[PDB]
Amino acid sequence: FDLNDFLEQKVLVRMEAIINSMTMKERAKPEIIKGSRKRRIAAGSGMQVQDVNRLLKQFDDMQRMMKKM
RNA sequence: GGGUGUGUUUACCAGGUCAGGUCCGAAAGGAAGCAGCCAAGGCACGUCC
Repeated sequence: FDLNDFLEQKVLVRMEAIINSMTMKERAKPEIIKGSRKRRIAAGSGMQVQDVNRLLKQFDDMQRMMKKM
């Protein structure tokens, strides 16, 4: 379960714009998304890292449930 | 090394465009700009000087 899927599924159109600023590699291996990328992704989707760093948290809570059942 | 062809590769660090999103503006409208793509470069191979 990568970001690509997590995308399928107001505050929504912004949680998407934040993914639309990533690269295919990222949308697959979110881990590699450390500091510098996090940055690029914020400013690209017009956000604050807190936003990007936020979504990643969501993909995680989400990843977990998924990689559980 | 140069021209050119092909395959492969390349998050951002003043190339072009820029979905999406952001910015400024009461508005009309401006502004920067990620991903993509194009371009460019890297690695090879073919070919020409």
